[PDB]
Amino acid sequence: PQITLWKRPLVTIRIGGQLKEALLDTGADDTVIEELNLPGCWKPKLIGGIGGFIKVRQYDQIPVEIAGHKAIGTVLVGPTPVNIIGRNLLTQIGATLNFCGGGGPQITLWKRPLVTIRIGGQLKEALLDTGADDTVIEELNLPGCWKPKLIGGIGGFIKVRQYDQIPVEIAGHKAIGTVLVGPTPVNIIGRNLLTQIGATLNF
Ligand SMILES: CCCC[C@@H](CN[C@@H](CCCC)C(=O)N[C@@H](CCC(N)=O)C(=O)N[C@@H](CCCNC(N)=[NH2+])C(N)=O)NC(=O)[C@@H](NC(=O)[C@@H](NC(C)=O)[C@@H](C)O)[C@@H](C)CC
Repeated sequence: PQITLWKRPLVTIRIGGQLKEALLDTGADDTVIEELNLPGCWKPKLIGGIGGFIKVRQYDQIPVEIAGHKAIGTVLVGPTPVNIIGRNLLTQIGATLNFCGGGGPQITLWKRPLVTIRIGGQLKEALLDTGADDTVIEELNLPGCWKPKLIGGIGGFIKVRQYDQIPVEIAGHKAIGTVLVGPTPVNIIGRNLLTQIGATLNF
């Protein structure tokens, strides 16, 4: 299918014999599912997100059916806020990111989808994150008026400054919209701007 990003890219998955809902997340290295029992041996691991680090159980070689496409790989189980399918399984089902419906660059997901953006007259690297509702940029002295906001994800919440109607060029594509500034480890381009550049998931 081709999936646009006007809404969250939520799909049904089958895992351990049971159906769950999960978000197709290009900003996630790994697949993370809410606490559940899985048949297997597991081992403890720690993973991080926008809000810090959490402890998870790592299960290897778990079969997962994702909107009808088969994958067999690593699944992490823990207190994630949202079930997410990350790049480790997206690559298995042949998922790519495509601009302008496939007329623009195609980005594979073997590595993190990092691209060059321009914002406030600065060039920066940013992650294309289909699991992010909003765009979050590293501490930057952006001029303008703003309002406080808290945003969350794996690990909890951070406080950010919300600026509206900020122009942002993404791999040469112009966009304009809301940008959140705060202490993120990685600059993230979220759906609010991805939709403006015609980005789709395809598999
Ligand atoms: C769980 C909530 C949904 C998915 C998540 C994916 N975001 C990426 C951002 C990148 C880090 C800042 C992420 O956490 N990725 C993790 C997922 C966990 C994982 N293991 O894959 C990751 O790749 N972590 C790497 C660390 C990043 C660096 N890795 C690297 N360079 N190889 C890791 N291995 O631990 N989205 C979010 O965190 C966003 N949250 C949201 O969109 C919504 N919030 C919630 C609570 O649902 C919205 C209502 O605010 C943030 C950015 C605000 C817009």
